[PDB]
Amino acid sequence: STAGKVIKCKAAVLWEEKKPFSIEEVEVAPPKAHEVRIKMVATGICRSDDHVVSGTLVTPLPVIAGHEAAGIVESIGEGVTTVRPGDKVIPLFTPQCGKCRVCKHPEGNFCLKNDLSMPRGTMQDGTSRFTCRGKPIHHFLGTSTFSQYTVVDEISVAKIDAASPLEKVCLIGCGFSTGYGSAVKVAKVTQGSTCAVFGLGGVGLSVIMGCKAAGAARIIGVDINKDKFAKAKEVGATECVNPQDYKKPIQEVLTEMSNGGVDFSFEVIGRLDTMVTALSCCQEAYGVSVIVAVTPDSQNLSMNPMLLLSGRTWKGAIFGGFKSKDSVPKLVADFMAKKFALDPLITHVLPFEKINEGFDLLRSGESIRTILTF
Amino acid sequence: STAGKVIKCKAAVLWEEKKPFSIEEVEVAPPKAHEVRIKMVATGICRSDDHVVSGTLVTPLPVIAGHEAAGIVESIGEGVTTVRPGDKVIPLFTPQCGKCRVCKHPEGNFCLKNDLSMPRGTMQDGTSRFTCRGKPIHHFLGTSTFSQYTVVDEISVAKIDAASPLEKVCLIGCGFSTGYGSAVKVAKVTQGSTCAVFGLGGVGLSVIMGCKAAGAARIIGVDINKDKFAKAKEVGATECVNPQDYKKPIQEVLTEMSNGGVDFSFEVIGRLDTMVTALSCCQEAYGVSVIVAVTPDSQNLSMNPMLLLSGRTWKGAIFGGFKSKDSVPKLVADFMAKKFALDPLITHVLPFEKINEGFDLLRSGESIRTILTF
Ligand SMILES: [Zn+2]
Ligand SMILES: [Zn+2]
Ligand SMILES: [Zn+2]
Ligand SMILES: [Zn+2]
Repeated sequence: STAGKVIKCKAAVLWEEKKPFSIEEVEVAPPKAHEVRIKMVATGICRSDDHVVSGTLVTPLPVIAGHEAAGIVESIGEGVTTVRPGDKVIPLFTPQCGKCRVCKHPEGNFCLKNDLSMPRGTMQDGTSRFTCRGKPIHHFLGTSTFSQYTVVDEISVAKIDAASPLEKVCLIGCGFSTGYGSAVKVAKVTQGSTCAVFGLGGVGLSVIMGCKAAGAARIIGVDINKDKFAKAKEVGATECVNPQDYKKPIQEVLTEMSNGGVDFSFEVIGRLDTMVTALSCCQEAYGVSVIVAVTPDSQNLSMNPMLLLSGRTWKGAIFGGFKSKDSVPKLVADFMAKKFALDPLITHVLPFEKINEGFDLLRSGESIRTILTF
Repeated sequence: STAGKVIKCKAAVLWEEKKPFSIEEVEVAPPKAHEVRIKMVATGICRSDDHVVSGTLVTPLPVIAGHEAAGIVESIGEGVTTVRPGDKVIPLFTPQCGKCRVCKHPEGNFCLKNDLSMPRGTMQDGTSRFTCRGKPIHHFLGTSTFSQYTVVDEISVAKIDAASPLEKVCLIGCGFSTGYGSAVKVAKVTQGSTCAVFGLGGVGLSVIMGCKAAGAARIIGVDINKDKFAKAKEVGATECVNPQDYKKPIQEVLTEMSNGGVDFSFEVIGRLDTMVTALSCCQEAYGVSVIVAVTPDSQNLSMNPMLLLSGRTWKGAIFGGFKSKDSVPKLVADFMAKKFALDPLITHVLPFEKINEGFDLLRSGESIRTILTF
């Protein structure tokens, strides 16, 4: 009744930069070969989506943003073997084609088929499945979750547990996995270790959860906003420090606190100065610092290579270093097995149509995570 | 006949900055508890020693420099158990006390007992064993190899094969191990991988040897001086590239050559701009770049954290990441077992008294490595 034909539905369309999202009636074309049309159930509002709005993250416009979500497959194109109609799925903004050098590399996850490096805003075949009043609308990171229905390439979708709560597990689409993975996959936090987390937002909390799951003895939360501390401690933080409370530089305070420097530090703010501070606070001989965020309007940080010569390791990653398709299902399984809680991260839930309001909450910073429901 | 009493000998003393080395008659006091007096046999002239001269590497003056050497133990102080009189040894500028957090850490080697971070220019007990005309002379990195005899703390000396050629294995004291280790221990080069080595001096060649021993399929030597290419190829380089031959930036050339970016890159020059270039040329998703050198007159490099967010790893190390005392003996064993050749690195051999001449060769750059013999 719906398969093989165009679907008329609503979607949040961004027509121009620095403009509010426009709830428009759009036409979502049927999935071609190796494609998957998905009926959205829930989608999170991530800072990256906002970067598209402010023109910070350059991608073709008009566009249907959104990359953190979960839904139900309504139909599949010819050749699709990984998912079936009715399956609960999560779109992967970072694809896993499984064929490129990166997918075949044991340490890589940034699939060369990504639309992040040089954004085209289309399906893998160079075209779009979206039209508004006969006018073509671009895709976003092969996901475009700000729509009641979306069409994604098979390499950009993962089948998850059929009994999982999509209003919660949608965070696995970006926020949670990014933070959690930075701790568990990128840094590879060891038991009894001391960790320092800069920035206690949603991703920051997820990093803490990862350090906790990894068995870190100490997890020091760092944030200039004291209101973020309670949640941080609730999710795993042993201590919380505010740089504004001190007269001496924060890396100095952290070095003293950890008697020589922390084992693992994470920068989850995307600020040039704290990235350097995060690196500097980890132990000089074996300290590991992970870059979990950087603003799209790329500016250069200033740093002394001496910090690295002593023995430190500096590394970053997208999607917490997780090979998307392989990891997402297992992360949902862990959530289903009660291995971790996602509720502490959800601070607001609004119906999809109030998308602009959800962004006001994001921009104001009073929201850890707003989830849009369909 | 010599043990327990002061030894009168010659040493190259640096009285002031930017001054030539002064061959002076000095008094080397007998080794106290857990100390070792060594009769020097050979010592290399490393750029770091020159940094002491130009005041770049700040350490107390007057001083007896030199940290890359090999010799014979003439006597030991009470409590010494690792070496005995007559033993062939190599002083360790990077100590291995085996007790501090770093020594006990599986990834650390920069022993907290080092005199590099905050130079005191003395023995571990805060005093000196050197006097020239009744005037106290400082030590250097717990080694001071520019003397016919030196006294070092037990944690700063390693016993090596009694049949090894000290005129050659002395390179294990710094140069060779630093380069070799950066490839074999820090970067952990894998078989069939593609490597890029910036700077083809002694340490640069040693990195190549490490990549070769690690089974790298491609080892691209990079240097603006073509005269360094032959030796590079001789030791393992598959290709040699000169940045002055090209119109486009070098990281671009290297990215194209390696079809997407190299697996491992090493900066062995100590230049802020090439460090960034070296990082940028390794693959974005799983590339590893190693900082093998940085000038003591620390200046900040400028870099975009985006290079790291994609998945790259940036790391540096001292003494090639080798836990000094444990590694040195095994490296000599490997040399003795013919696992690698040290001769290609030795370009000049001069008697100890012509030390200043050896530095002229170093400063002019016409020398890969000058070895001083006693
Ligand atoms: Zn996101
Ligand atoms: Zn791929
Ligand atoms: Zn040296
Ligand atoms: Zn130690």
